[PDB]
Amino acid sequence: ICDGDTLLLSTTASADTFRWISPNGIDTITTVNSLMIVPTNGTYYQSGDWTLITQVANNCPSEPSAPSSVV
Amino acid sequence: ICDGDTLLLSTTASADTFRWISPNGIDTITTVNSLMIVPTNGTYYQSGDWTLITQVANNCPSEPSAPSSVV
Repeated sequence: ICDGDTLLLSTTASADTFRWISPNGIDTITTVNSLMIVPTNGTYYQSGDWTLITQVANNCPSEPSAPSSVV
Repeated sequence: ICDGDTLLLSTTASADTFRWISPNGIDTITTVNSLMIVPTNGTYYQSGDWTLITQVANNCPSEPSAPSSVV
């Protein structure tokens, strides 16, 4: 990703509480299978290994996804 | 596979419910030991590691096949 390119993290899962976990340790939560990270966002527009934990119509988290590398 | 080349995934198994699993996490089901993926199919015409789970005259899935890499 170049410095001016929006970072889009996404999944194949249908779920609630899709919690995207940043390489810095920042846990951000959405309702859709996508997280849009704006290039000016200094805490999420990072590069490294990202993971995802989700829930489906319940309060039980998914097994975390294998981390994936963002460049 | 070049961009204009049809992707054909196939097996040696005789089975029912041959479920082909895409690298994106998309589970598609056929009745024959073959899956034809058209070059314009943006969700299945991917490259990566694919696996297969099958059933034989029953409701019990096979042990998943070793993933194979599509280029």
